[PDB]
Amino acid sequence: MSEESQAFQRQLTALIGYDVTDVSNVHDDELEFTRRGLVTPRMAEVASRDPKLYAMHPWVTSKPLPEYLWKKIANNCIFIVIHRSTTSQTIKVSPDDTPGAILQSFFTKMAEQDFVLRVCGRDEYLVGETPIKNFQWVRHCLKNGEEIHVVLDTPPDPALDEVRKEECDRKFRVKIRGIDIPVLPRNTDLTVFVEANIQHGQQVLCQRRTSPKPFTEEVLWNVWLEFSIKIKDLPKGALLNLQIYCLLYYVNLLLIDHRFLLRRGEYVLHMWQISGFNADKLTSATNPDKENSMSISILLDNHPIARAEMPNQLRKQLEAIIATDPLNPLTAEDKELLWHFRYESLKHPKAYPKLFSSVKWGQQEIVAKTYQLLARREVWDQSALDVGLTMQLLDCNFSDENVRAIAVQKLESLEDDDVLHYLLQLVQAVKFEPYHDSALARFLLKRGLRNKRIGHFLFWFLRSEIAQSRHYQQRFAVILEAYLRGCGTAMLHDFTQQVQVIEMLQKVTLDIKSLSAEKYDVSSQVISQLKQKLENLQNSQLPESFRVPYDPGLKAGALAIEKCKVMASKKKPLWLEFKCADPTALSNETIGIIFKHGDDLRQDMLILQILRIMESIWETESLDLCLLPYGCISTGDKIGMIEIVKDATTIAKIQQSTVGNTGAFKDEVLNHWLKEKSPTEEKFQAAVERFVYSCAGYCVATFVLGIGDRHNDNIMITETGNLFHIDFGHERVPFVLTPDFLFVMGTSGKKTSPHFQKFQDICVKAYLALRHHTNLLIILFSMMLMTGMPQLTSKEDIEYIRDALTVGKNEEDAKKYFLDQIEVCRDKGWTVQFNWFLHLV
Ligand SMILES: CS(=O)(=O)N1CCN(Cc2cc3nc(-c4cccc(CO)c4)nc(N4CCOCC4)c3s2)CC1
Repeated sequence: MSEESQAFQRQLTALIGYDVTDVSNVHDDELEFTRRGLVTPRMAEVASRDPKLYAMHPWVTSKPLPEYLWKKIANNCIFIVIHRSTTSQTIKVSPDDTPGAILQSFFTKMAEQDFVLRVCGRDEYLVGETPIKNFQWVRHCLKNGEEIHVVLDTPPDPALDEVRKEECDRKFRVKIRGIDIPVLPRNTDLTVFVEANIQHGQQVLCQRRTSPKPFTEEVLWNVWLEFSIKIKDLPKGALLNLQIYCLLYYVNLLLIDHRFLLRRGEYVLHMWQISGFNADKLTSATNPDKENSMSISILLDNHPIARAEMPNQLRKQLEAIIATDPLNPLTAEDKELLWHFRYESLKHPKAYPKLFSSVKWGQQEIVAKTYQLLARREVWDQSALDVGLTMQLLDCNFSDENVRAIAVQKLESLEDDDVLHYLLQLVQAVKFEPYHDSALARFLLKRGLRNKRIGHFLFWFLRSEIAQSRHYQQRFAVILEAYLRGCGTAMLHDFTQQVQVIEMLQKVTLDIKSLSAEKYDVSSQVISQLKQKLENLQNSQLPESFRVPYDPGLKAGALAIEKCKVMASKKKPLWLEFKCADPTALSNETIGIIFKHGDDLRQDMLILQILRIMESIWETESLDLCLLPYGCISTGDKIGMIEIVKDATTIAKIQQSTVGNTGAFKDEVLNHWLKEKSPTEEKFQAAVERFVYSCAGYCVATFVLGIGDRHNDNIMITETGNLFHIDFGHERVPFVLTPDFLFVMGTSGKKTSPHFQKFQDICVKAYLALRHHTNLLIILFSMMLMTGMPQLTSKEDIEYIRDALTVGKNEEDAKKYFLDQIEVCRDKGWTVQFNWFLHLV
């Protein structure tokens, strides 16, 4: 290698937070073979990307402008405001105009074309052949009552993005030699055995057990477990899953390796413990903690895989199976039906997930017939893209690489607008891949190299997982390293700045927790220590400026130390505020960020992103629900950052006004609060209208996800009427519609009014509109639980969103379901709100 060629790698190791060159925790060479594998997909994407459009990364959509934004143009004329140091003219522009064309109506409208329209305040450009209607920044301004302010400066140089030069019919059998752990102690002595499973996509093909033996710190069986499955009948992606019961430990081993070879030889595998189903259970990884883990010891000593029309009455039996939801379990009779009529099931793309479940993967001849099936893929290829259907095929139920590859194909037709909607969940879906190198891993590599925005979020998603998941940190680390070797030095410099900042502040965050009592109030001495510490960073430590991880447009600047504080409450988070580092910004307002150790922010990332998916769904049906799904990025273990929505107060603090007698509650307070923060009555009626959409928006979304039983403390509202929930980390009421919310709507329990008629309307409008995407939400929710929670019931927890999206029902019945739910919040009123307080003391 070279001298500075190793300084590059230690730069990579610091942005990843993991050493990919390490081999202390591998029993073969898959990860290093996957570093080499991905060089090609990287150099292909890097080489065929437009340098100019990659530097400016225009954020752009092909979808139609919604109905609720075409009304904000009653005139077919939109207002842009081009700038230059001081002076700045206003240019009249029809929505169908184009970046090039609105420089033609500027220079010619005065009485050389190597200038560019950058946005005031941000690293966001309006460029490339697209209508201004079809730029996201523009749509964001039209949606807010804001006006499009734009500065005119020289394009960023592609030079700064330059990437550096790179560099048998025998049955299967396994001897369980024995297990071994340095120290086990609990209290009483029990017995112990080892269970061995040939597993393919959460489907046991075959299972044998050892005799039991007394659980000493070394148990030796020296026993062959002879299976029934033949070596030829083993499918690629099958896992030998070794588990210990007395269920205390587990570990997996791909029986067929990344090079198609059958697995052979001696293996001492270090095992994962079970904390007192999920995606950690499927991992080919081994416990890196060698000094404290249990270890199994085994031996393989066993290469491979080298007309007629239906009676109308069965067809209806088959169609009814195909109509059902992704969780409705398939009977043996259902599966045999799907499979006997493979070719008719193949005419329906929605049948695919259920059809490839009906395959017996533990038979060689039937897999080979399945590959014959996939070969004539004329209807699947021609069909319209279904994201939920595609996602279904990338979940834990499918480990066949070609089943999974036909799904990733469908994804390649997604534009960047849609990739960013599902990026986090596609990254979590890499946990379900049997092999480190996979079509999905390379799809993400490709899409983040092609677009800096996707590239940026791909970084923080991968880095989130690497930092807090031993089960998948090695794999993701190899994926991330591939990305950082191709994103170009402009972005590598950007990431280095961000990683430096957030490691400075998480230092300050955890150092502040300790000094303050476990819980009581805030020391005067602690507010002194926070100021001193941030004045000691501000000077000779902190970057002049850093990109805001959750909003990569905004470049934060120096700290506004006067407005920074420790937060009086839940695990001493840092309320930090920053100056904006761009001097063409049209505002003196600060970038607010909270830094919190304590809560599992991965869970918030996940709920917030589903919230953004529900916003885009409502886009397809001309509905806006005013949701404020703010930025939140997990950066490590029970730690991360959060976006501070400006001018927002907690609904509980609005009721603490005076006294707040450990739980006094009063109906009319919210409405009076909304009129104080309104200078006019005109802006107050604009706030109530905002509260009707926002309250309705979080009401529906929260019922669907089953996170609607919440304290007033975890629900906020802006000075301008926009309600929103916060903090999604882990008698009943389906959602929060307290009597105070209804008094804004002009209704005090068991009555109706014009504003409440609007709310009821908007709710069912939103509830029916989400049900048109039932399969999407069921499958995202199911995946959310598997990759983003503790241990869960792979039937029972998911079954909520079935009953909540009232599956199998007609539209009328559904409207009734949700309207009953409103009348449960109006029957109980303050009962459940009051109930928080009572438990405590
Ligand atoms: C005395 S005090 O210190 O001045 N004071 C007391 C009252 N609080 C209330 C708040 C609590 C809270 N919690 C989270 C949070 C917590 C965990 C996870 C998540 C992520 O989903 C968000 N996020 C918040 N946001 C700030 C506004 O923008 C939205 C985010 C808030 S605001 C302000 C601080």
